[PDB]
Amino acid sequence: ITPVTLANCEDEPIHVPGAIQPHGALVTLRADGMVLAASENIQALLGFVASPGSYLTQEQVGPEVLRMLEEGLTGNGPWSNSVETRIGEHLFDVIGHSYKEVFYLEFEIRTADTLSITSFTLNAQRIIAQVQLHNDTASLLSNVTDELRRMTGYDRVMAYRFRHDDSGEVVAESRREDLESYLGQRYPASDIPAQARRLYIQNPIRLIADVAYTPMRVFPALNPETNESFDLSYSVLRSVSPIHCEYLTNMGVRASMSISIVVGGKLWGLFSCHHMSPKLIPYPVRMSFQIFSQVCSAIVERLEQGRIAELLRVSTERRLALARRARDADDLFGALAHPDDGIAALIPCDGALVMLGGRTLSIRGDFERQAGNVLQRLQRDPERDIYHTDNWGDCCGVLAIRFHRQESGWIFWFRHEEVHRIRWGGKPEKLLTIGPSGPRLTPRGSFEAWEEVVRGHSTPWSETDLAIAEKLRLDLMELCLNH
Ligand SMILES: */C=C/C1=C(C)C(=O)N/C1=C\C1=NC(=C\c2[nH]c(/C=C3\NC(=O)C(C=C)=C3C)c(C)c2CCC(=O)O)/C(CCC(=O)O)=C1C
Repeated sequence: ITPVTLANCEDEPIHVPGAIQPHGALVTLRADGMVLAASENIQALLGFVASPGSYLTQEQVGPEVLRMLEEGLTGNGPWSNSVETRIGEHLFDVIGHSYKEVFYLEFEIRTADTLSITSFTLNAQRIIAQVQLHNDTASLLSNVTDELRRMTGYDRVMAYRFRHDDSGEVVAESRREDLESYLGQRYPASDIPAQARRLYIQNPIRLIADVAYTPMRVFPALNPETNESFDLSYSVLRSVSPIHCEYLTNMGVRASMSISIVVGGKLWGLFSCHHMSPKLIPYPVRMSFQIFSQVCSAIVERLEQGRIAELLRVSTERRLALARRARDADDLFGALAHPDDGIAALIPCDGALVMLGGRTLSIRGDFERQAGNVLQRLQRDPERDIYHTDNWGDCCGVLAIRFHRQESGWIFWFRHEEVHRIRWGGKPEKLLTIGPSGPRLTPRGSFEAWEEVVRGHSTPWSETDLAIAEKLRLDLMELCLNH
Protein backbone atom coordinates (compact mmCIF):
# COMPACT_ATOMS: atom_id res chain seq x y z
CA ILE A 1 0.00 0.00 0.00
CA THR A 2 3.10 2.18 0.39
CA PRO A 3 3.31 5.50 -1.49
CA VAL A 4 6.28 5.77 -3.84
CA THR A 5 8.26 8.90 -3.02
CA LEU A 6 11.68 10.22 -4.01
CA ALA A 7 13.06 8.32 -1.01
CA ASN A 8 11.37 5.03 -1.94
CA CYS A 9 11.83 5.15 -5.69
CA GLU A 10 15.23 3.43 -5.72
CA ASP A 11 13.59 0.27 -4.35
CA GLU A 12 10.27 0.34 -6.22
CA PRO A 13 8.99 -3.09 -7.39
CA ILE A 14 8.10 -2.01 -10.90
CA HIS A 15 7.93 -5.58 -12.19
CA VAL A 16 4.95 -6.51 -10.02
CA PRO A 17 2.62 -3.51 -10.41
CA GLY A 18 -0.42 -5.76 -10.75
CA ALA A 19 -1.80 -3.38 -13.35
CA ILE A 20 -1.50 -3.02 -17.13
CA GLN A 21 -1.65 -0.28 -19.76
CA PRO A 22 -5.10 0.28 -21.34
CA HIS A 23 -4.24 -0.40 -25.01
CA GLY A 24 -4.65 -4.12 -24.38
CA ALA A 25 -6.13 -6.74 -22.10
CA LEU A 26 -4.30 -9.41 -20.13
CA VAL A 27 -5.24 -12.88 -18.92
CA THR A 28 -2.97 -14.88 -16.60
CA LEU A 29 -3.19 -18.68 -16.53
CA ARG A 30 -1.45 -21.32 -14.44
CA ALA A 31 0.35 -24.47 -15.60
CA ASP A 32 -2.79 -26.55 -16.27
CA GLY A 33 -4.27 -23.69 -18.29
CA MET A 34 -6.64 -22.64 -15.52
CA VAL A 35 -7.34 -18.90 -15.29
CA LEU A 36 -5.76 -17.17 -12.28
CA ALA A 37 -6.36 -13.49 -12.98
CA ALA A 38 -7.30 -10.91 -15.61
CA SER A 39 -7.12 -7.18 -16.31
CA GLU A 40 -10.36 -5.47 -15.33
CA ASN A 41 -10.92 -4.62 -19.00
CA ILE A 42 -11.05 -8.07 -20.61
CA GLN A 43 -14.86 -7.86 -20.87
CA ALA A 44 -14.84 -4.36 -22.31
CA LEU A 45 -12.23 -5.24 -24.95
CA LEU A 46 -12.88 -8.91 -25.65
CA GLY A 47 -16.55 -9.89 -25.54
CA PHE A 48 -16.23 -12.18 -22.50
CA VAL A 49 -15.59 -12.27 -18.75
CA ALA A 50 -12.56 -14.38 -17.90
CA SER A 51 -13.00 -15.70 -14.37
CA PRO A 52 -10.54 -17.36 -11.99
CA GLY A 53 -11.17 -21.10 -11.75
CA SER A 54 -12.44 -21.03 -15.33
CA TYR A 55 -10.73 -22.54 -18.36
CA LEU A 56 -10.65 -20.61 -21.65
CA THR A 57 -13.16 -21.80 -24.26
CA GLN A 58 -13.31 -21.71 -28.05
CA GLU A 59 -14.79 -18.57 -29.56
CA GLN A 60 -14.84 -16.82 -26.33
CA VAL A 61 -11.20 -16.71 -27.41
CA GLY A 62 -11.22 -18.70 -30.68
CA PRO A 63 -9.48 -21.93 -31.76
CA GLU A 64 -5.93 -21.01 -32.93
CA VAL A 65 -5.48 -19.21 -29.63
CA LEU A 66 -6.10 -22.34 -27.53
CA ARG A 67 -4.13 -24.18 -30.19
CA MET A 68 -1.16 -21.93 -29.47
CA LEU A 69 -1.75 -22.03 -25.73
CA GLU A 70 -1.77 -25.83 -25.56
CA GLU A 71 1.62 -25.97 -27.28
CA GLY A 72 3.23 -23.69 -24.70
CA LEU A 73 1.26 -25.29 -21.88
CA THR A 74 3.02 -28.58 -22.62
CA GLY A 75 6.50 -27.22 -23.31
CA ASN A 76 9.33 -27.05 -20.78
CA GLY A 77 11.31 -23.81 -20.77
CA PRO A 78 10.03 -20.24 -21.32
CA TRP A 79 7.42 -20.57 -24.04
CA SER A 80 6.94 -17.53 -26.25
CA ASN A 81 4.59 -17.07 -29.21
CA SER A 82 1.99 -14.90 -30.91
CA VAL A 83 -1.10 -15.53 -32.99
CA GLU A 84 -3.30 -13.24 -35.05
CA THR A 85 -7.01 -14.00 -34.68
CA ARG A 86 -10.53 -12.57 -34.84
CA ILE A 87 -12.47 -12.34 -31.60
CA GLY A 88 -15.92 -10.91 -32.16
CA GLU A 89 -15.87 -7.59 -33.99
CA HIS A 90 -12.12 -7.14 -34.31
CA LEU A 91 -8.93 -8.98 -35.19
CA PHE A 92 -6.29 -9.14 -32.47
CA ASP A 93 -2.65 -9.74 -31.84
CA VAL A 94 -2.55 -12.37 -29.14
CA ILE A 95 1.02 -12.31 -27.91
CA GLY A 96 1.59 -14.94 -25.24
CA HIS A 97 4.47 -15.93 -22.99
CA SER A 98 5.30 -17.86 -19.83
CA TYR A 99 7.43 -16.43 -17.03
CA LYS A 100 7.99 -18.22 -13.74
CA GLU A 101 5.35 -20.91 -14.06
CA VAL A 102 2.51 -18.53 -14.85
CA PHE A 103 1.29 -18.21 -18.44
CA TYR A 104 0.27 -14.84 -19.86
CA LEU A 105 -1.95 -13.99 -22.82
CA GLU A 106 -1.92 -10.38 -24.01
CA PHE A 107 -4.52 -8.93 -26.37
CA GLU A 108 -4.01 -5.88 -28.57
CA ILE A 109 -6.46 -4.55 -31.15
CA ARG A 110 -5.00 -4.91 -34.64
CA THR A 111 -5.94 -2.11 -37.03
CA ALA A 112 -3.25 -2.79 -39.64
CA ASP A 113 -4.38 -3.65 -43.18
CA THR A 114 -1.04 -5.35 -43.88
CA LEU A 115 0.00 -8.98 -43.64
CA SER A 116 2.06 -9.41 -40.46
CA ILE A 117 4.90 -11.46 -41.95
CA THR A 118 5.63 -8.90 -44.66
CA SER A 119 5.15 -5.94 -42.28
CA PHE A 120 7.71 -7.62 -40.03
CA THR A 121 10.13 -8.45 -42.82
CA LEU A 122 9.82 -5.05 -44.51
CA ASN A 123 10.77 -3.10 -41.38
CA ALA A 124 13.54 -5.46 -40.32
CA GLN A 125 15.33 -5.01 -43.67
CA ARG A 126 14.98 -1.25 -43.45
CA ILE A 127 16.24 -0.79 -39.91
CA ILE A 128 19.22 -3.17 -40.02
CA ALA A 129 20.61 -1.92 -43.31
CA GLN A 130 21.70 0.95 -41.07
CA VAL A 131 23.94 -1.52 -39.28
CA GLN A 132 25.87 -2.57 -42.39
CA LEU A 133 26.69 0.94 -43.57
CA HIS A 134 28.90 2.25 -40.77
CA ASN A 135 32.34 1.59 -39.27
CA ASP A 136 32.27 4.46 -36.80
CA THR A 137 30.48 3.17 -33.70
CA ALA A 138 29.12 6.72 -33.32
CA SER A 139 27.89 6.93 -36.91
CA LEU A 140 25.89 3.78 -36.23
CA LEU A 141 24.10 5.36 -33.26
CA SER A 142 23.75 8.69 -35.04
CA ASN A 143 22.30 7.17 -38.22
CA VAL A 144 19.84 4.68 -36.70
CA THR A 145 18.58 7.53 -34.49
CA ASP A 146 17.79 9.54 -37.61
CA GLU A 147 16.30 6.46 -39.28
CA LEU A 148 14.13 5.31 -36.37
CA ARG A 149 12.45 8.71 -36.55
CA ARG A 150 11.89 8.44 -40.30
CA MET A 151 10.29 5.01 -39.86
CA THR A 152 8.14 5.58 -36.79
CA GLY A 153 7.24 9.25 -37.04
CA TYR A 154 8.17 9.86 -33.41
CA ASP A 155 8.65 13.51 -32.45
CA ARG A 156 11.97 12.84 -30.79
CA VAL A 157 14.30 9.86 -30.81
CA MET A 158 17.52 9.82 -28.80
CA ALA A 159 20.48 7.48 -28.43
CA TYR A 160 21.87 7.04 -24.92
CA ARG A 161 25.29 5.74 -24.06
CA PHE A 162 25.90 4.34 -20.62
CA ARG A 163 29.18 5.00 -18.85
CA HIS A 164 31.03 2.71 -16.47
CA ASP A 165 29.11 4.12 -13.51
CA ASP A 166 25.88 3.62 -15.46
CA SER A 167 25.41 7.36 -15.97
CA GLY A 168 23.87 8.23 -19.30
CA GLU A 169 24.82 10.59 -22.09
CA VAL A 170 22.64 11.65 -24.99
CA VAL A 171 25.02 11.05 -27.89
CA ALA A 172 22.61 11.45 -30.81
CA GLU A 173 19.29 13.08 -31.61
CA SER A 174 16.65 13.51 -34.30
CA ARG A 175 13.77 15.76 -33.28
CA ARG A 176 10.98 17.96 -34.63
CA GLU A 177 12.07 21.63 -35.00
CA ASP A 178 9.93 23.13 -32.22
CA LEU A 179 11.49 20.99 -29.50
CA GLU A 180 14.44 21.95 -27.31
CA SER A 181 17.51 19.74 -27.72
CA TYR A 182 18.92 17.39 -25.08
CA LEU A 183 22.11 16.67 -27.02
CA GLY A 184 24.99 16.11 -24.61
CA GLN A 185 22.67 15.73 -21.65
CA ARG A 186 24.42 13.53 -19.22
CA TYR A 187 22.36 11.75 -16.57
CA PRO A 188 23.27 9.55 -13.57
CA ALA A 189 22.85 5.82 -13.08
CA SER A 190 20.01 6.61 -10.68
CA ASP A 191 17.87 8.10 -13.47
CA ILE A 192 17.19 4.45 -14.17
CA PRO A 193 17.09 2.42 -10.94
CA ALA A 194 18.11 -1.23 -10.62
CA GLN A 195 14.79 -2.85 -11.51
CA ALA A 196 14.14 -0.59 -14.50
CA ARG A 197 17.65 -1.28 -15.78
CA ARG A 198 17.28 -5.02 -15.19
CA LEU A 199 14.15 -4.84 -17.35
CA TYR A 200 15.60 -2.93 -20.31
CA ILE A 201 18.25 -5.65 -20.39
CA GLN A 202 15.70 -8.47 -20.31
CA ASN A 203 13.33 -6.69 -22.71
CA PRO A 204 14.52 -5.23 -26.05
CA ILE A 205 11.32 -3.20 -26.34
CA ARG A 206 9.34 -1.11 -23.88
CA LEU A 207 6.26 0.74 -25.06
CA ILE A 208 4.24 3.39 -23.27
CA ALA A 209 1.25 4.24 -25.44
CA ASP A 210 -0.03 7.09 -23.26
CA VAL A 211 1.72 8.50 -20.18
CA ALA A 212 -1.45 10.22 -18.94
CA TYR A 213 -3.29 6.86 -18.84
CA THR A 214 -5.33 5.41 -15.99
CA PRO A 215 -4.01 1.90 -15.33
CA MET A 216 -6.17 -1.18 -15.81
CA ARG A 217 -5.81 -3.28 -12.67
CA VAL A 218 -5.45 -7.04 -12.88
CA PHE A 219 -7.64 -8.86 -10.37
CA PRO A 220 -6.88 -10.51 -8.13
CA ALA A 221 -3.72 -8.70 -7.01
CA LEU A 222 -2.08 -11.79 -5.57
CA ASN A 223 -1.60 -15.18 -7.23
CA PRO A 224 -3.55 -17.60 -5.00
CA GLU A 225 -0.82 -20.18 -5.60
CA THR A 226 1.90 -18.13 -3.93
CA ASN A 227 0.08 -15.37 -2.06
CA GLU A 228 2.61 -13.10 -3.78
CA SER A 229 2.28 -10.74 -6.74
CA PHE A 230 2.36 -11.57 -10.45
CA ASP A 231 5.77 -11.03 -12.02
CA LEU A 232 4.98 -9.12 -15.21
CA SER A 233 8.65 -8.81 -16.20
CA TYR A 234 8.21 -10.10 -19.74
CA SER A 235 4.76 -8.54 -20.08
CA VAL A 236 4.40 -6.06 -22.95
CA LEU A 237 1.44 -4.29 -21.33
CA ARG A 238 2.91 -3.92 -17.82
CA SER A 239 2.13 -0.54 -16.25
CA VAL A 240 4.46 2.40 -15.56
CA SER A 241 5.91 3.87 -12.36
CA PRO A 242 4.08 7.06 -11.36
CA ILE A 243 7.50 8.63 -10.85
CA HIS A 244 8.60 8.10 -14.47
CA CYS A 245 5.14 9.20 -15.62
CA GLU A 246 5.52 12.45 -13.71
CA TYR A 247 8.98 12.88 -15.20
CA LEU A 248 7.69 12.43 -18.75
CA THR A 249 4.78 14.83 -18.25
CA ASN A 250 7.11 17.41 -16.71
CA MET A 251 8.92 17.19 -20.05
CA GLY A 252 5.60 17.23 -21.88
CA VAL A 253 5.97 13.73 -23.33
CA ARG A 254 2.93 11.47 -23.73
CA ALA A 255 4.25 8.35 -25.45
CA SER A 256 7.54 6.48 -25.22
CA MET A 257 9.20 3.49 -26.86
CA SER A 258 12.72 2.32 -26.13
CA ILE A 259 14.98 -0.18 -27.91
CA SER A 260 17.80 -1.67 -25.83
CA ILE A 261 21.43 -2.26 -26.72
CA VAL A 262 22.91 -4.99 -24.54
CA VAL A 263 26.54 -6.07 -24.68
CA GLY A 264 28.11 -8.30 -22.07
CA GLY A 265 25.77 -8.25 -19.09
CA LYS A 266 25.53 -4.49 -19.40
CA LEU A 267 22.89 -2.11 -20.65
CA TRP A 268 25.21 -0.45 -23.14
CA GLY A 269 22.63 2.19 -23.98
CA LEU A 270 19.19 2.43 -25.56
CA PHE A 271 17.23 4.34 -28.16
CA SER A 272 14.44 6.30 -26.54
CA CYS A 273 11.54 7.44 -28.72
CA HIS A 274 9.31 10.19 -27.36
CA HIS A 275 6.08 11.55 -28.77
CA MET A 276 4.23 14.68 -27.64
CA SER A 277 0.84 13.09 -28.29
CA PRO A 278 -0.02 9.45 -27.47
CA LYS A 279 1.25 6.92 -30.02
CA LEU A 280 1.10 3.18 -30.71
CA ILE A 281 3.40 0.78 -32.56
CA PRO A 282 1.85 -2.44 -33.96
CA TYR A 283 3.15 -5.78 -32.71
CA PRO A 284 4.75 -7.00 -35.95
CA VAL A 285 6.68 -3.74 -36.21
CA ARG A 286 7.85 -3.95 -32.59
CA MET A 287 9.20 -7.39 -33.48
CA SER A 288 11.15 -5.78 -36.32
CA PHE A 289 12.83 -3.64 -33.66
CA GLN A 290 13.23 -6.56 -31.26
CA ILE A 291 15.30 -8.54 -33.77
CA PHE A 292 17.06 -5.32 -34.75
CA SER A 293 17.96 -4.75 -31.11
CA GLN A 294 19.75 -8.11 -31.06
CA VAL A 295 21.75 -7.49 -34.23
CA CYS A 296 22.60 -3.87 -33.46
CA SER A 297 23.83 -5.02 -30.04
CA ALA A 298 26.06 -7.51 -31.85
CA ILE A 299 27.49 -4.95 -34.29
CA VAL A 300 28.06 -2.29 -31.63
CA GLU A 301 29.99 -4.93 -29.69
CA ARG A 302 32.33 -5.59 -32.60
CA LEU A 303 32.65 -1.93 -33.58
CA GLU A 304 33.69 -1.17 -30.00
CA GLN A 305 36.32 -3.88 -29.92
CA GLY A 306 37.44 -2.79 -33.38
CA ARG A 307 37.96 0.62 -31.82
CA ILE A 308 40.07 -0.70 -28.95
CA ALA A 309 42.03 -2.77 -31.48
CA GLU A 310 43.13 0.34 -33.37
CA LEU A 311 44.00 2.05 -30.08
CA LEU A 312 46.29 -0.84 -29.22
CA ARG A 313 47.78 -0.81 -32.70
CA VAL A 314 48.81 2.85 -32.73
CA SER A 315 50.03 2.47 -29.14
CA THR A 316 52.47 -0.29 -30.07
CA GLU A 317 53.43 1.67 -33.18
CA ARG A 318 54.36 4.43 -30.73
CA ARG A 319 56.11 1.98 -28.42
CA LEU A 320 58.06 1.00 -31.52
CA ALA A 321 58.91 4.61 -32.31
CA LEU A 322 59.86 5.01 -28.65
CA ALA A 323 62.09 1.93 -28.59
CA ARG A 324 63.73 3.07 -31.83
CA ARG A 325 64.59 6.55 -30.51
CA ALA A 326 65.54 5.60 -26.95
CA ARG A 327 68.37 3.23 -27.92
CA ASP A 328 69.79 5.54 -30.59
CA ALA A 329 69.51 8.86 -28.71
CA ASP A 330 70.28 7.27 -25.30
CA ASP A 331 68.28 9.75 -23.23
CA LEU A 332 64.80 8.41 -22.50
CA PHE A 333 63.54 11.84 -21.44
CA GLY A 334 63.78 13.18 -24.98
CA ALA A 335 61.98 10.15 -26.38
CA LEU A 336 59.24 10.11 -23.74
CA ALA A 337 58.68 13.87 -23.93
CA HIS A 338 58.37 13.80 -27.70
CA PRO A 339 55.45 16.07 -28.63
CA ASP A 340 53.45 13.56 -30.71
CA ASP A 341 54.59 10.01 -29.95
CA GLY A 342 55.38 11.11 -26.42
CA ILE A 343 53.78 9.51 -23.39
CA ALA A 344 51.33 12.42 -23.20
CA ALA A 345 50.00 11.10 -26.49
CA LEU A 346 50.09 7.42 -25.44
CA ILE A 347 47.06 7.64 -23.16
CA PRO A 348 44.45 10.42 -23.09
CA CYS A 349 45.55 12.76 -20.32
CA ASP A 350 45.79 16.42 -19.35
CA GLY A 351 49.43 15.95 -18.38
CA ALA A 352 52.32 13.55 -17.79
CA LEU A 353 55.48 13.20 -15.71
CA VAL A 354 58.67 11.24 -16.33
CA MET A 355 60.91 10.51 -13.38
CA LEU A 356 64.15 8.53 -13.40
CA GLY A 357 67.17 9.07 -11.18
CA GLY A 358 66.55 12.39 -9.47
CA ARG A 359 65.39 14.26 -12.56
CA THR A 360 61.77 15.18 -13.20
CA LEU A 361 60.12 16.05 -16.51
CA SER A 362 56.63 17.52 -16.17
CA ILE A 363 55.03 17.79 -19.59
CA ARG A 364 52.02 20.08 -20.05
CA GLY A 365 52.12 21.56 -16.57
CA ASP A 366 53.55 21.66 -13.06
CA PHE A 367 52.97 18.12 -11.73
CA GLU A 368 56.07 17.65 -9.57
CA ARG A 369 54.24 18.32 -6.29
CA GLN A 370 51.42 15.87 -7.04
CA ALA A 371 53.79 13.09 -8.15
CA GLY A 372 55.68 13.62 -4.91
CA ASN A 373 52.54 13.24 -2.82
CA VAL A 374 51.29 10.28 -4.84
CA LEU A 375 54.68 8.64 -4.41
CA GLN A 376 54.60 9.31 -0.67
CA ARG A 377 51.20 7.66 -0.44
CA LEU A 378 52.71 4.58 -2.08
CA GLN A 379 55.34 4.57 0.67
CA ARG A 380 53.08 2.26 2.66
CA ASP A 381 52.78 -0.01 -0.38
CA PRO A 382 56.28 -0.84 -1.69
CA GLU A 383 55.04 -3.72 -3.84
CA ARG A 384 52.72 -1.65 -6.09
CA ASP A 385 54.08 -1.39 -9.65
CA ILE A 386 50.84 0.22 -10.83
CA TYR A 387 48.66 2.84 -9.16
CA HIS A 388 45.57 4.62 -10.41
CA THR A 389 42.58 6.54 -9.11
CA ASP A 390 40.02 9.14 -10.18
CA ASN A 391 39.64 10.48 -6.65
CA TRP A 392 42.33 12.74 -5.21
CA GLY A 393 47.38 17.84 -5.25
CA ASP A 394 45.04 19.42 -7.79
CA CYS A 395 44.40 16.74 -10.43
CA CYS A 396 41.73 14.15 -9.60
CA GLY A 397 42.94 11.42 -11.95
CA VAL A 398 46.28 9.65 -11.56
CA LEU A 399 47.84 6.67 -13.34
CA ALA A 400 51.35 5.80 -12.20
CA ILE A 401 53.60 2.91 -13.18
CA ARG A 402 57.05 1.92 -11.92
CA PHE A 403 59.69 0.73 -14.40
CA HIS A 404 62.81 1.07 -12.27
CA ARG A 405 62.83 0.48 -8.52
CA GLN A 406 66.27 1.51 -7.28
CA GLU A 407 66.44 4.72 -9.31
CA SER A 408 62.72 5.40 -8.93
CA GLY A 409 61.81 5.24 -12.60
CA TRP A 410 58.18 6.36 -12.58
CA ILE A 411 55.67 7.50 -15.15
CA PHE A 412 52.52 9.47 -14.36
CA TRP A 413 49.49 10.52 -16.35
CA PHE A 414 47.06 13.05 -14.94
CA ARG A 415 43.44 13.99 -15.57
CA HIS A 416 41.46 16.98 -14.38
CA GLU A 417 37.91 16.81 -13.09
CA GLU A 418 35.36 15.58 -15.63
CA VAL A 419 33.59 18.51 -17.31
CA HIS A 420 30.20 18.68 -19.00
CA ARG A 421 31.46 18.54 -22.59
CA ILE A 422 28.46 20.11 -24.32
CA ARG A 423 26.28 22.64 -22.52
CA TRP A 424 23.27 24.65 -23.65
CA GLY A 425 22.36 28.19 -22.62
CA GLY A 426 21.66 31.51 -24.31
CA LYS A 427 17.92 32.06 -24.05
CA PRO A 428 15.81 30.84 -21.15
CA GLU A 429 14.01 27.84 -22.51
CA LYS A 430 10.29 27.34 -21.79
CA LEU A 431 8.78 26.82 -18.35
CA LEU A 432 8.07 23.18 -17.57
CA THR A 433 4.95 22.67 -15.47
CA ILE A 434 6.35 20.75 -12.52
CA GLY A 435 4.58 17.95 -10.66
CA PRO A 436 4.24 17.44 -6.87
CA SER A 437 7.46 15.41 -6.45
CA GLY A 438 9.53 18.49 -7.27
CA PRO A 439 12.12 19.74 -9.79
CA ARG A 440 14.25 16.61 -9.26
CA LEU A 441 12.19 14.90 -11.97
CA THR A 442 13.18 17.39 -14.65
CA PRO A 443 16.16 16.99 -17.01
CA ARG A 444 17.67 20.08 -15.35
CA GLY A 445 17.37 18.42 -11.95
CA SER A 446 18.80 15.19 -13.31
CA PHE A 447 21.83 16.99 -14.67
CA GLU A 448 22.43 18.63 -11.30
CA ALA A 449 22.07 15.21 -9.69
CA TRP A 450 24.82 14.05 -12.02
CA GLU A 451 27.17 16.93 -11.27
CA GLU A 452 27.03 16.16 -7.56
CA VAL A 453 28.06 12.60 -8.40
CA VAL A 454 30.97 13.25 -10.78
CA ARG A 455 32.52 16.39 -9.28
CA GLY A 456 35.74 15.43 -7.51
CA HIS A 457 36.16 12.74 -10.15
CA SER A 458 38.24 12.52 -13.28
CA THR A 459 37.20 10.27 -16.16
CA PRO A 460 37.98 6.66 -15.26
CA TRP A 461 40.99 4.96 -16.82
CA SER A 462 40.01 2.77 -19.77
CA GLU A 463 40.38 -0.96 -19.71
CA THR A 464 42.56 -0.03 -22.67
CA ASP A 465 44.43 2.83 -20.99
CA LEU A 466 45.70 0.47 -18.30
CA ALA A 467 46.69 -2.16 -20.84
CA ILE A 468 48.83 0.39 -22.66
CA ALA A 469 50.45 1.61 -19.45
CA GLU A 470 51.26 -2.01 -18.63
CA LYS A 471 52.92 -2.53 -22.02
CA LEU A 472 54.90 0.69 -21.69
CA ARG A 473 56.09 -0.39 -18.25
CA LEU A 474 57.38 -3.68 -19.67
CA ASP A 475 59.20 -1.77 -22.42
CA LEU A 476 61.11 0.52 -20.07
CA MET A 477 62.01 -2.29 -17.67
CA GLU A 478 63.50 -4.08 -20.66
CA LEU A 479 65.41 -0.94 -21.66
CA CYS A 480 66.80 -0.01 -18.24
CA LEU A 481 67.89 -3.60 -17.50
CA ASN A 482 69.24 -4.20 -21.00
CA HIS A 483 71.59 -1.22 -21.35
C1 LIG B 1 14.37 7.48 -8.18
C2 LIG B 1 14.71 6.75 -9.48
C3 LIG B 1 14.58 7.61 -10.74
C4 LIG B 1 15.01 8.90 -11.02
C5 LIG B 1 15.75 9.88 -10.12
C6 LIG B 1 14.63 9.18 -12.32
O1 LIG B 1 14.85 10.25 -12.91
N1 LIG B 1 14.00 8.13 -12.84
C7 LIG B 1 13.97 7.17 -11.91
C8 LIG B 1 13.35 5.79 -12.04
C9 LIG B 1 13.26 5.32 -13.48
N2 LIG B 1 13.66 5.92 -14.61
C10 LIG B 1 13.39 5.14 -15.67
C11 LIG B 1 13.59 5.28 -17.04
C12 LIG B 1 13.94 6.53 -17.52
N3 LIG B 1 14.81 7.42 -17.05
C13 LIG B 1 14.83 8.49 -17.84
C14 LIG B 1 15.74 9.77 -17.68
C15 LIG B 1 16.62 10.34 -18.80
N4 LIG B 1 17.12 9.66 -19.84
C16 LIG B 1 17.83 10.49 -20.60
O2 LIG B 1 18.42 10.17 -21.64
C17 LIG B 1 17.81 11.76 -20.06
C18 LIG B 1 18.43 12.89 -20.56
C19 LIG B 1 19.13 12.84 -21.76
C20 LIG B 1 17.04 11.66 -18.91
C21 LIG B 1 16.71 12.80 -17.95
C22 LIG B 1 13.93 8.27 -18.88
C23 LIG B 1 13.61 9.22 -20.03
C24 LIG B 1 13.36 7.02 -18.68
C25 LIG B 1 12.30 6.33 -19.55
C26 LIG B 1 12.79 4.98 -20.12
C27 LIG B 1 13.13 5.03 -21.62
O3 LIG B 1 13.50 6.13 -22.09
O4 LIG B 1 13.06 3.96 -22.26
C28 LIG B 1 12.79 3.98 -15.20
C29 LIG B 1 12.28 2.79 -16.01
C30 LIG B 1 11.13 3.29 -16.87
C31 LIG B 1 10.35 2.12 -17.46
O5 LIG B 1 9.85 1.32 -16.63
O6 LIG B 1 10.31 2.03 -18.70
C32 LIG B 1 12.71 4.11 -13.84
C33 LIG B 1 12.12 3.10 -12.86
